[PDB]
Amino acid sequence: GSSGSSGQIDFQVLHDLRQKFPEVPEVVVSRCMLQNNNNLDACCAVLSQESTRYLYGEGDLNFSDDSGISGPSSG
Repeated sequence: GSSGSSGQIDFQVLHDLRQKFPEVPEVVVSRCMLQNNNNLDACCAVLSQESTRYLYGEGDLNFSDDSGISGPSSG
């Protein structure tokens, strides 16, 4: 039961995340923010649980289908 109205991605909020989750693909992150009406923690969390889903694999019972692979590997 969405009450508020969907806004526009919040970079400032993303950046903050980008730092916490730099490895994670922004494109993916966004899809998260756009879902959390652009949030920091609310995202960080989802990102924390999501990451693992994209990393070690598996996590939570939340459904999320989206293609995106990024292997930068620092060095």
